[PDB]
Order: sequence, then C-alpha cells, then structure tokens
Amino acid sequence: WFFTLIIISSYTANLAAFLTVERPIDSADDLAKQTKIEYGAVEDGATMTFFKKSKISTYDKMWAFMSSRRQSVLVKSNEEGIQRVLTSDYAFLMESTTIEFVTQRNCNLTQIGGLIDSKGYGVGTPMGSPYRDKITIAILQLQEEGKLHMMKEKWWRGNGCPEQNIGGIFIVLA
Amino acid sequence: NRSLIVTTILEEPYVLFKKSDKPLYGNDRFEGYCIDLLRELSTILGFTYEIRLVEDGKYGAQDDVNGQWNGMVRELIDHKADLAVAPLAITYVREKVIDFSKPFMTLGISILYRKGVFSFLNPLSPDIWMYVLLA
Amino acid sequence: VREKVIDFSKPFMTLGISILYRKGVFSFLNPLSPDIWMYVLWWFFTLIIISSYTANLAAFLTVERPIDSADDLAKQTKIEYGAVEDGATMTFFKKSKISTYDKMWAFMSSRRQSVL
Amino acid sequence: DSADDLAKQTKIEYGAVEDGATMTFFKKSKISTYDKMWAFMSSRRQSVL
Ligand SMILES: N[C@@H](CCC(=O)O)C(=O)O
Ligand SMILES: N[C@@H](CCC(=O)O)C(=O)O
Ligand SMILES: N[C@@H](CCC(=O)O)C(=O)O
Repeated sequence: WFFTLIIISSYTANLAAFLTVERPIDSADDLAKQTKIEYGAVEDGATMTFFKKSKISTYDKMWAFMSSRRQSVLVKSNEEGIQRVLTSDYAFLMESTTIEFVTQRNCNLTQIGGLIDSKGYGVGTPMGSPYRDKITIAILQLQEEGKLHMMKEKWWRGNGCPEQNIGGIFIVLA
Repeated sequence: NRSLIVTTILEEPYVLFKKSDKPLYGNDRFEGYCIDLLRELSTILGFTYEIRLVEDGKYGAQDDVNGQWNGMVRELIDHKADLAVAPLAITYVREKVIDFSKPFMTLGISILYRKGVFSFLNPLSPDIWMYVLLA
Repeated sequence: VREKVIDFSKPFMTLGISILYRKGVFSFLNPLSPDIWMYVLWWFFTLIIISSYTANLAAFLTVERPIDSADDLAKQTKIEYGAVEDGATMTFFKKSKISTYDKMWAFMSSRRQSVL
Repeated sequence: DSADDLAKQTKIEYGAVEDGATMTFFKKSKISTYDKMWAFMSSRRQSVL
C-alpha cells in the first residue's frame, strides 16, 4: 500500500509539471531578439531598404542580422523567400498584399503580427513625366468606379485556407 | 503615336506569364492584376504600350558606395522606360529620384512564417508500468 | 528641449508624469471538461482521472492566466500604453536613456498609430 | 545547443583567448546574442579570458 501510494503520488506530481509548463512568434520584436529562426527579405527592394535605413532599434537590430547573413537570408524573389519558409526555419519579411495571396494558397503559412509600416504601390515614371498626374487621375477614377476592387477580387481569388488523454483510460476500462 | 515602354517584373498575382500550349508573343505573354491595370490605363488615357521585363530582375535600390540605382527605378531614371507598372512601392528614397502616381493599392511590411495516447504512457515510464506489474 | 528654443516664465504649477489606468463556479468545470464529466458518468480508471484532475488543477493554481509601476508595464505587452502625440510626455520617452523608459518608447513608437 | 543558450544564462561561464580574433569578434559585434556575450566576458575578463 505504501508502495502504490508513492507511485500514484509520483504520477500525479509529474503529470502536474507537464500541465503547469503547458500553461509563439507574434511580432518582429520576437524575431529580433533571437537567431535560431532566421529571417530576411528580397534583395534590392523596398523592404530591405526599410530595414537598411531604419533608426528604430528593433529594425536596426534586424538589419544587422540580415546584413551579416545576407548571402543566405536575402533572396532574389518572393518566390525564393516562400520556398525558404516552407523548407527551413525562416520567417520572410514581405509586403502584406502578397502575404494575403500566399496564405490563401499555402494553408500551413500565416502572417505574424501586423503591419510594420504603411505604403502604397504606384505607377513609376521618370521624374517630370506628364504621365504621372494623368495616371493618378485614372487610378482615382478606377477606384471610385469599383474597378480596382473587382481586379483585386479577381487576382485575389483565394477561397481557401481558414482564417484525448482521458479517453485512453476509458478504452482500457471497457 | 509612339507606344510607351512599360517596365515590369514577374511577381504573382501582379504580373505572370500566361500558361498556354501555343507560344505567345509580345504583350500577349502576360497576365495579372498589374496587366489588367495597365490595360485599363491605356484605354482611359489612349496610349499603346510594349511590356518589357526589367533586365536585372530587380525592383530598385541605390548602391551605398557608388550611388547608382538598379532595377526598374534605374530604368526610369535613365529614360529607358516610360512607365513602371508593377507592385512598385512608393518610398521616400525613390520619390526623390523618380515620380509615382498616387497609389493603386495600400499595404505594409509584415512577416510570413509557419503556423496521442502516448501522452499517458510518458508520465509513468513504460519501464515503471512493467515493474509495478511484476511486483 | 523647449527651453533651448523658447523662453518660459518660472512655473505656476509643479507636476510629473504618471500612469492613469483602471482600478465563477466555471473555474471548476474547466479543469475537467464538460465532455469528460459526461463520459465518466474501474478503480484504476477513477484513480487516473482524479489524479489528472488534481495535477491539472495545480497547473491552474500555478500559472493562473497588480500593475504597480512603469516597470511592470514595460515588461509586458498585453496591456497597451501611450501618451499624447507631440507633447512633453511623449518627448520624455522618446529622449530617455533609462532602460525602462527606452523600452516603453520602443513599444509606443511601434504601435504609435494606435497608442499615441 | 548554441551561443544563444549560453548567452541567456550565467551559471556556465564562457570566454576566449585574450587579444585574439575571437575576443575581437565579440568585442566588435552588434548582433544581440554576441554583444550580450561580450558584456559578460568583459565583466568577468580576469577569470574568463
Ligand atoms: N514591392 C517591393 C519589392 C518586394 C519587397 O521589397 O518586399 C518594391 O517595390 O521594392
Ligand atoms: N502638458 C504637455 C501635454 C500633455 C502631455 O504631454 O502629457 C505639454 O506641455 O506638452
Ligand atoms: N587564431 C586567433 C587566436 C585564437 C582565437 O582568437 O580563438 C587569432 O588569429 O587571433
């Protein structure tokens, strides 16, 4: 009796530690403070340049990491970055629009945290081009008429990806 | 009038090569959101155009030691393209050297990453379940 | 920073920055799931269950998922915090070299559109 | 398993050859793990270098 008393006490105590401990990347800060999970960005794009120029401590620390490890963690395309997330312990700094497309099609992937910054995509022109203001007005017309939203839905069609123990003792009973 | 030269870059779902069995030529090779945008702009503004992939495969950044740009941004600086129609971010450093329309889409940088009855046999080791039965 | 660019009278009021904040039998039905209470409704079987309930309840009493200072806010992110944009309190945090306050500034700056 | 695991603790001491390249790597590094390690090694230098 004293023997079984100790055992059942041990089982209970031990089972508690596994439940106590049972009770996680959520932000850039979480990446910046570690190195086991590598991270990076598209070389020679805007995301890279944001980190390269930033004076914000979290982002400056991330740039120092990406610069150090750049032959491995800076990639030449979003496609390459995605393949690194899928095939290694790697988080990819990517624009949110593109993340929305990727996560609707790769259901094992997700966006971590929110937006780090805010920017737009625009049609580029040489400095001084007369087309710049004409394209602005055309874009505003397309937005207001609903055509840009229709185009996003079209190219953004990803109707996919969502956004015990005690039992074992029952079977041995029956 | 002269067709405008439009620089772009492959990036799904903005700009892609169309799938087909017959070979495709010229502008007919491409599809995507930015291709549909370009088609709409061309109809509203009354221009024709020729799509060309940026030869270096880059969006564009400035070299820190020699100060030269690359990518689509450099194509515009050098007047080798009339327009860049692509998911091209409007940024401080770029707006000092090229011009941009107001945005057709808004976004931000974020992070892409990943998301047993044997939990009953673990607490008390298999070796222990055995001995407790032998005893 | 302001006295370097404008000129102030001596004070009419003295003050400092501080923090403004706010001041179930179902915790018994949680440890052992409603689904489990059902199925449970033989000695070795009940032994395991009561042991599980005890162990699990202990976990609950340990973690159990009190703010007294800026240090307590700085160490966490569940409770957000901020300040008036473009005022003296914001600028105090923005300029501070003191570890607690520099950590708070990093948080406020990150989340500025929501917390300033 | 890693430098990160050493950096996060102080029970196990760590160090390097004084006035060599490894020491200088830590002394110069901006990478958080390695800068934390340098602070430890510098503090405890008479014993760990
Ligand atoms: N859209 C970016 C490239 C992708 C990125 O930097 O995340 C650019 O205009 O440079
Ligand atoms: N009284 C402050 C504004 C309020 C604050 O910063 O808390 C000032 O002079 O800027
Ligand atoms: N080989 C090193 C010395 C040994 C070390 O620093 O680990 C040097 O050239 O400084």
